[PDB]
Amino acid sequence: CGVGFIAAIDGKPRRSVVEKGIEALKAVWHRGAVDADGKTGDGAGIHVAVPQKFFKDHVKVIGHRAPDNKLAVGQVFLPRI
Amino acid sequence: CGVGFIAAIDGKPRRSVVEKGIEALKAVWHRGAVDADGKTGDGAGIHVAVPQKFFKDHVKVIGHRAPDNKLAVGQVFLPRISLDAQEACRCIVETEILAFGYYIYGWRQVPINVDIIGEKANATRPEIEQIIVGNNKGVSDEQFELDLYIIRRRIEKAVKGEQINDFYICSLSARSIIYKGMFLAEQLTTFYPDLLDERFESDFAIYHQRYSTNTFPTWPLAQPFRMLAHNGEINTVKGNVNWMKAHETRMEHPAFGTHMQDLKPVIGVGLSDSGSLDTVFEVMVRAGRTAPMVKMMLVPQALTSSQTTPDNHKALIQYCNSVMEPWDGPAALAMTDGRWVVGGMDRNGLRPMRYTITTDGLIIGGSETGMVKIDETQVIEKGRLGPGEMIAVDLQSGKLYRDRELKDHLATLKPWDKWVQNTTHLDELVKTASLKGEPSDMDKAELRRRQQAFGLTMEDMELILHPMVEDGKEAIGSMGDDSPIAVLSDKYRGLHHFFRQNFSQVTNPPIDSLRERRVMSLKTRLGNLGNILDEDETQTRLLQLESPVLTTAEFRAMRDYMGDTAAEIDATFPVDGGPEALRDALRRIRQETEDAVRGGATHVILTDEAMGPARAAIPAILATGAVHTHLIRSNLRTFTSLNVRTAEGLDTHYFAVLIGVGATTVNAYLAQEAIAERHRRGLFGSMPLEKGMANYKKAIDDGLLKIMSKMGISVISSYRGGGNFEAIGLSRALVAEHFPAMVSRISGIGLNGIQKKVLEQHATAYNEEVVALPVGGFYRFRKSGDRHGWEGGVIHTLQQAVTNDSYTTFKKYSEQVNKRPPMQLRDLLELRSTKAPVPVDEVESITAIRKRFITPGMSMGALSPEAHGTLNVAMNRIGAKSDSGEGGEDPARFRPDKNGDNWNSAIKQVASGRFGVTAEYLNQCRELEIKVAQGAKPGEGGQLPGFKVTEMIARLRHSTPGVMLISPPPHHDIYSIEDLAQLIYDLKQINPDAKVTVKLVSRSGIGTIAAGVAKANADIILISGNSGGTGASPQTSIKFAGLPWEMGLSEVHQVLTLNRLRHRVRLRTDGGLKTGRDIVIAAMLGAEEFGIGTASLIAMGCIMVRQCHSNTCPVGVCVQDDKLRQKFVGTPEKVVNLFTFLAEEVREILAGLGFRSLNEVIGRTDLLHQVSRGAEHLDDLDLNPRLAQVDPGENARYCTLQGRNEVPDTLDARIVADARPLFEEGEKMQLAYNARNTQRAIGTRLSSMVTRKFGMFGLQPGHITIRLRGTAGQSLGAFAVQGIKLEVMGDANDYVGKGLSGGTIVVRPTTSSPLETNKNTIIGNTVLYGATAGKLFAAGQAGERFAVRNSGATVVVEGCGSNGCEYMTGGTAVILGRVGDNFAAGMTGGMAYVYDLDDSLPLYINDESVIFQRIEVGHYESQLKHLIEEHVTETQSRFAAEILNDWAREVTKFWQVVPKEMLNRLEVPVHL
Ligand SMILES: Cc1cc2nc3c(=O)[nH]c(=O)nc-3n(C[C@H](O)[C@H](O)[C@H](O)COP(=O)(O)O)c2cc1C
Ligand code: F3S
Repeated sequence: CGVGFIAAIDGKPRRSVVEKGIEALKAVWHRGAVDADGKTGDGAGIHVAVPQKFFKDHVKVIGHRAPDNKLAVGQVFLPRI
Repeated sequence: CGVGFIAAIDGKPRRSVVEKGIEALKAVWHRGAVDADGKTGDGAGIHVAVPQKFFKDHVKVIGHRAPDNKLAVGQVFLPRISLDAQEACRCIVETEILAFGYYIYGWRQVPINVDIIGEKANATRPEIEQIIVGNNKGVSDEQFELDLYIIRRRIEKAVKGEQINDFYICSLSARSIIYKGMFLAEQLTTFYPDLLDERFESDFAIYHQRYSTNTFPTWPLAQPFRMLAHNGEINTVKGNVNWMKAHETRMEHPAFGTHMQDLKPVIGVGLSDSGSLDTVFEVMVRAGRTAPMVKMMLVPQALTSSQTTPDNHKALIQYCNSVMEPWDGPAALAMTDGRWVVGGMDRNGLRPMRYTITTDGLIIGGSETGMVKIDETQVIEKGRLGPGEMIAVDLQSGKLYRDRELKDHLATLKPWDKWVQNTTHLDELVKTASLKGEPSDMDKAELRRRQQAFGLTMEDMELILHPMVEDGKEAIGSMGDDSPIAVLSDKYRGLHHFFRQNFSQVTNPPIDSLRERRVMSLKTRLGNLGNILDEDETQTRLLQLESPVLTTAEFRAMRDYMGDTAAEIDATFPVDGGPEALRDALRRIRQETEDAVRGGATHVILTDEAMGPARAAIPAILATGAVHTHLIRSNLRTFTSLNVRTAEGLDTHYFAVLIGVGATTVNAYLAQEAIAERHRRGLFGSMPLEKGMANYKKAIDDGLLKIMSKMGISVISSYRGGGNFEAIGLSRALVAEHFPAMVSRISGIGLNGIQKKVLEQHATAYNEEVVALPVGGFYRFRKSGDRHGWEGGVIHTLQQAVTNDSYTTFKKYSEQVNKRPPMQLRDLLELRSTKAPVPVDEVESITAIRKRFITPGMSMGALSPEAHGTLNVAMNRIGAKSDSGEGGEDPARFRPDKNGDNWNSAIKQVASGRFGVTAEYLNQCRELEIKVAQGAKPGEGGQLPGFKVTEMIARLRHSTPGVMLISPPPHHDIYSIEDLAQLIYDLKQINPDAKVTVKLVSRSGIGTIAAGVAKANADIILISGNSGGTGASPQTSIKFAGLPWEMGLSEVHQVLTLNRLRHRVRLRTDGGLKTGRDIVIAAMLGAEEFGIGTASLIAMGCIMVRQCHSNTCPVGVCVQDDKLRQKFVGTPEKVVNLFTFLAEEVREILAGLGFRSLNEVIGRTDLLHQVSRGAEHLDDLDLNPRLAQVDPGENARYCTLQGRNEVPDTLDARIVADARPLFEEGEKMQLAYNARNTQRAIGTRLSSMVTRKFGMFGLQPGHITIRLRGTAGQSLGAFAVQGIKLEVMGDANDYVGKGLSGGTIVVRPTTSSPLETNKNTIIGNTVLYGATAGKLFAAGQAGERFAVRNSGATVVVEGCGSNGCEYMTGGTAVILGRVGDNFAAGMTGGMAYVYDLDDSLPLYINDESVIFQRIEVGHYESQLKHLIEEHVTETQSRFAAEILNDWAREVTKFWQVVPKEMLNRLEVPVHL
């Protein structure tokens, strides 16, 4: 178990932010619940800023025209059965 | 699968009832689906009476005082994971029960045993408990039950309000209890040991087991429900739910009271068809009616216009049909009110139900007639249940009512005769309306400008409109649809092209509208809706129409009858409205209609006659959909009607969609105007305008009936407003906002695209000077019309590449065919991998890929014998498999020629007509095939013109030369999934080496059907598309039926991989495959084998003439005459080179991607992307639904098993182990055994052994004889050959003598039975289905559809049922008893003799294609005499012996039925 955050003071979006976030997540296993099957966790999550360039390049590859303002994305969990 | 009931006639409880119920459940395991686990089931249930002494002793043990009145017990399913939701549920139940004043005695945990349930069904097992509630207020029993029902409903609502999952109430009543679960049928008394008690005694019991189509068990979905038990499926649930939502807003009864407000949403969410039907049944029963009356009102009889029914029953049926919409579909029901116990059937009678009366006052009914053992010296009468029949038991009075007595007892409560007279008709009003007020026909210029505004070309009036008025039947096409889809088109396609129709796969049978037409009604009622819980005369005072479509005069007359109570609404929007004019117009009209219906108006007419050069017309479909949905959501549709005036209706598919959307009547005036304008120019000849209009209306009605019958709906009232279509190319939001219940897997255009299209067409039509209608290309290729898949240059270069044998021009062909703009859904996909390319020489060889291509089946009636033989030789040369299609095949081609070329076929088909199936035809193949529906005409049987059946095809199909042959749409063998499993078992028993293939048609929901068929031990699935070829079929079924094969392929693959079943079956596709790119894409979607079809026809000489139905094809591919067959130039080398180049190309593609085998690509959907057509079309097609990638887990993505799926062995195994001298020395054998209903297909493997050893006619009759004592199973003696003689003592279940091929079957009661042989049923339904030779002598009455599709068999029975001797072709049938309605329907050959003593044949026979007369020739007397003598000798009957005794006076009681086409072909004429 554990909570943490990383912030750039000036306001640079940069890769080292996500680098250090993932590195921090990779160093918490000692507090978590040690389990037998080795695969079932108890819940984990990360929260970051939306990479406009990624989704804009994706939409371009689809064939649309990338807008100028900020694009929005939503993540959904739908039924599976 | 199976439902049944047991009842004590006098009504005294006894343990034997529950004991026999358990015993009956213990003997149904053979119909269900076995599993490798051995513990996993799909649902079982029993329903009995409350053992008052048991719970009273329980209460005594606890320490309380035993009450006097009857106690109440409720059974509940609570959640099991959390321990807090249980407390909330208990608190809710206790605060709701104590709110009425009853006293709670306590809870009880039911003792169970979880050791026998499987692993998957144990993950969702709820916590089962019981609550004991007593009655202290001294209130009567009926008020007690009413209060319990109200309490249960309010509990359900309150628990729903808090969003608690896994909560159910199996039953809450002081009369009955229900034990149901997700275990095996035989393990019921082990899971619930309570039933093993000596104190559970009752006077009635119901038992049920089901057959699920998936592998996800939900405990609250097991049957029986509260006060119902259903077997089958209901076809009309999407329409009945909406009409329930409309009937809810006016129903109320003084019995409930204020609590009525707590009962409004009668049908909740998360129920099956039977669940909703049960809820409606219960809410209607609790209001005062009885079980027989509710059964009559929900699933009524077929109101036949015959004199075989008294008029009281007719008034009753009229009332019940007028008050409520029927719930059609295959349904065998066993329901039970608190007092009555009823068992009944549906309208058509598709499922079987047989009962038995014992001397102990015990009635036992079920699906099979041998489930409960009963000494034959203790029965009184055996019977059956026909269509619409019912049998009831009154427990309070202790009486038993059969059909007629119950009808006469029910027709005495209310005087319906004086009530039905309140109705009025329209024909009388049209007659009294004198011919005045004829309005002037519009101008020719006006007519042309109005027709151009909708895009009507001239071929739409020269090709598809001329036949309707000239003859009365639609046109006929002879090739598949190779035109682009509506959204991908660039011309003006009407909105009605986006909607594809529906049909019924193995889950439901289609209905034959040509022969079984007596059960189809097109009545319409205006002013019909009302309170469904009242009894008065105001419920039958209304206006009645005989058809939904109307002419101009009838519409005007109806308008004058309506008067000032009707309100007309414009349906036009300004051309100068702007970018959002259509949405504003829709809102305007949907508000005006709501404001008008509130102001007293009872009739809404949606007109658009104001269309001019300044106002564009709203597409009628959109308008009526919006209005109907807005009236439904506003609780107003129950008050008014909805009449539509359109200026587009020309075809039969328009009115179908308009009625399915919700319109009541539809008026098309532009069509009549164009008809009059074409008649006044002298084009129809000497026929008046009135006769042309009558023929046009008749054609429209027949087309509507045909479109309605592809699904199984027989009444228009339940089909209206159900949304029985699928939208392709329309946005999800639009169809979810405007249309009741339709699915659109891929989004499409919104309202802006539609507005652009309509404005463009309106401007083109009204802003320019039009001189004539364009030629237009939609059914034939034109340079100005639409584009086609098969153009001229493409066929030319393909024939060149195939003939000259050079790969370069084949590459040019592929380039030219994949350079065109997008036309199909597989054009928007883009192949993109991530690896490094590899050389082309190292991928798998061509033979290893050519061995994966198959040619589909093409009947010998459609194709010419030369082309079929050429294909069969060409496909057997490289190692691939061919297909013979329906219509049989030449037996002489069963051997290789001297040249080494084998004309045989590797895949034989089993169609619905069974035109050439025998015991030798099914032993000459490596893989069988079950054709459920064809890719071109889904939900219909193949056609063949009357001149295409030459003498060769006549002797090959065992048919009459020069008669049109139309196979029945259903199979009469596949009425449900367990029937399909039985048929697969039979096919796997008759051929011990072959595999069984099921062919399906792409549509929505095919995933569940494919998951269900995989459990039926099939191993090859074939998903066809909507663009497949055909021989002869209507144009509407070609253009407006089916879906692209991508949907079906992707959906079936995903569903199979989701249920851990993909590793058991193979997948195969066809339809529109031309190149190697399509093959790579299809293999990437999940297929493993591929079909080509029409391309091979082009490699042999086809030039896309589309005139195969006319027998005048120029090249000589699909012909039957000689002088054009001589022009044939086909060559097998052409097909070989085509397949070779096709494999070369896919090798090139695989090399370019980076893989080395097709096995590395199957299922890898992640290698596909969607590319847009640009930023100028603005079509929002989203293909992610077909790009979803489910992960298999451990198992592979394809079939990883060798050989077919094996099946258990029946009795025949022992026979093969005993009759060894028969095969080793060839001597006579006489065997005796005991038969049971758990042993299917007795005498089938032995038939295969005999056929392989000696042949079909190699042995003298009676060489090996077998004697069975006891009720035999299903499909007794199927596909028996000459030399085998089975003799049953007892009775047979069903499908007896199916596909007989020379054997001999004899069924008779046991020697010590006290039964009149000619008054009891002894065999089931579908006897001698598709037989070709043999004999059969029964000593009882047959079931329904007796002697269907007979070709050469001889049968003598002492009775028959409904629809008997249907579509017979040859043989002789003697019937010593009564027959049912519609006898001898569609008979085109043979002869029949009926022994009529009540002089009632002229009322039951179907005098359309046959003639019935008296015997007048001694030659035809000797035949009957010898047949009856042989019957007496074989079965030792006493009735037939009596008839043979008094022959002189009994010869004068026989009617002879002879077909009409066989009056001048017999050798001895029937006349003098
Ligand atoms: C001339 C012709 C006759 C056909 N006859 C039958 C038939 O008798 N039974 C059947 O199930 N399908 C029949 N079909 C349909 C094919 O089995 C297959 O579904 C179709 O040819 C696939 O279309 P495609 O060539 O465009 O891939 C026939 C097709 C054609 C063109
Ligand atoms: S389209 Fe048909 S009619 Fe002959 S030329 Fe081709 S097979």
